[PDB]
Amino acid sequence: ATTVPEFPSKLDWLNTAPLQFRRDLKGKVVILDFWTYSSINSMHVLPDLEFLEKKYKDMPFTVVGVHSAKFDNEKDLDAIRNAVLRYDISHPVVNDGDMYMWRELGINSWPTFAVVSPNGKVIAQIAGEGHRKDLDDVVAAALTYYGGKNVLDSTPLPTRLEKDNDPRLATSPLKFPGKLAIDTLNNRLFISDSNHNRIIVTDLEGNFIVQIGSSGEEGFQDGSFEDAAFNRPQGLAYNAKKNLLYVADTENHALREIDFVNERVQTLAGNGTKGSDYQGGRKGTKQLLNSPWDVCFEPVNEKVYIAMAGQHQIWEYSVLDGITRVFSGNGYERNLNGSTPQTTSFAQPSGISLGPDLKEAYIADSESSSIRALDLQTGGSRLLAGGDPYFSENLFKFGDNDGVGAEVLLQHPLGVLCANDGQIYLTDSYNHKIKKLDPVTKRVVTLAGTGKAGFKDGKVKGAQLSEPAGLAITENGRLFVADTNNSLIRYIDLNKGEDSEILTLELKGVQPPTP
Ligand SMILES: [Cl-]
Ligand SMILES: [Cl-]
Ligand code: NA
Ligand code: NA
Ligand code: NA
Ligand code: NA
Ligand code: NA
Repeated sequence: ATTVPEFPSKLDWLNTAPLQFRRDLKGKVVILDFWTYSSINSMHVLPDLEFLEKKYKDMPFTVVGVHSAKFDNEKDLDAIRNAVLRYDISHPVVNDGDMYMWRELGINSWPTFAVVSPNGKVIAQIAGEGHRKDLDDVVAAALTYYGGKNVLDSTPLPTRLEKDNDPRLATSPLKFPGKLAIDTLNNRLFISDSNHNRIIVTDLEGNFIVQIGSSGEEGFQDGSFEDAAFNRPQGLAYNAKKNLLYVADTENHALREIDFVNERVQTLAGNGTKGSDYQGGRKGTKQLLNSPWDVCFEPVNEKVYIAMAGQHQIWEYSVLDGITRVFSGNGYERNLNGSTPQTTSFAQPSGISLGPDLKEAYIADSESSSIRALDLQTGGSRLLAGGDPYFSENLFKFGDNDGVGAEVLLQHPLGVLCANDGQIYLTDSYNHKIKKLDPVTKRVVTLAGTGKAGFKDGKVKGAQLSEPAGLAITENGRLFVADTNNSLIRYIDLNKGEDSEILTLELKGVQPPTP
């Protein structure tokens, strides 16, 4: 039986004083969760771990999220810490950024659970999602067994939650805003205040108008604007014709309709449960979704296109008949461009935007680190920038680099926008940059930020962003950014070109959710 290795010293910890197997975990049943915060499957099992953490609240048991990074941005401890906050992780987390623990145990995928005994022997090793009951069973067995031997110690752990270390988390008006939308005719900005579980509506200068989902708790409720609840929502799309806001309500696996004419919120598809349905076609909320991350609206045929980050697909909600179908993507996580939906594949797509023609849709394909164009007529896709165009299986061709074709390198882009002039704006998220893509030339240029996570409101080329993920634009040319880990809405007036500077949009009247 494998004896788990000790954690190396000068491995940083979050949510806790540094732990080790010989001093603090001796006498505990431990689940090692090998994860990385860019993995939607890693995200998919956090609620499994929350289940076990609550079930075994006052038993000698602990989850340790061994964060083994995929992307290079993910080795920075402050990146993981923002993820730990965004994801509501409260168990111990250690940044094993060079995968020492990963390799020593033989971990192959994300996520992968290693269950360790009070003595330090590895008694089970499970990979993949959908193993809540399997883990529930091992931990039960281990507990009632090693408790029979009387080798368990229920001394507390040196718990120091990161969310209890920051005064401003409660204070800031916005908590990790991710996605944006705009109503230029009536001059309104739509903010996905993700980790406040609400939707904030202001004016293009920054002035509060109305708040949808007022209690700020995580929940899943339809009804009035004060009674509604979301769960860390992400993408938004605005229906000018009917004065509606569509919400990709990611952690409820649902599509919500914010109805401003009637001041109510109603659910269009999904039901709070992560589906595993790859064809779809059912009506309204009979149809399950899976981590809808971005949503955009096509007003001619009245179609809502959903970037289904959970299943690597683009889906299509139809306003006329309330049906949600797969639109493109066969289900495998690949950077596979093909003529037909079934011969096409995405990699955790998280951003979707319609071109001015209304005939293509550009996709932030975060896990292949590429921008792609989905053909609305054929359900097929083409590669614009990034990715490994010779290997669809390759999901590790990332970096930071401007240019054309193979010269381009990105890193987990989350956000994409198509201006009415038909140029493409993206947030290279792990590079903390805004970048511009031209669809014809396929040339990508850095437009803002230095590549270094932080905050600074300077002249764009030396200014700073922290993991930006959302975009919206005016015809005047002001480009709003959702600067996520800075919990700020920036903006760039694009007219000024090489003279231009990124600013912060000060919000007037926007207060955090009552506690
Ligand atoms: Cl989340
Ligand atoms: Cl069926
Ligand atoms: Na959106
Ligand atoms: Na429902
Ligand atoms: Na599959
Ligand atoms: Na298919
Ligand atoms: Na089609």
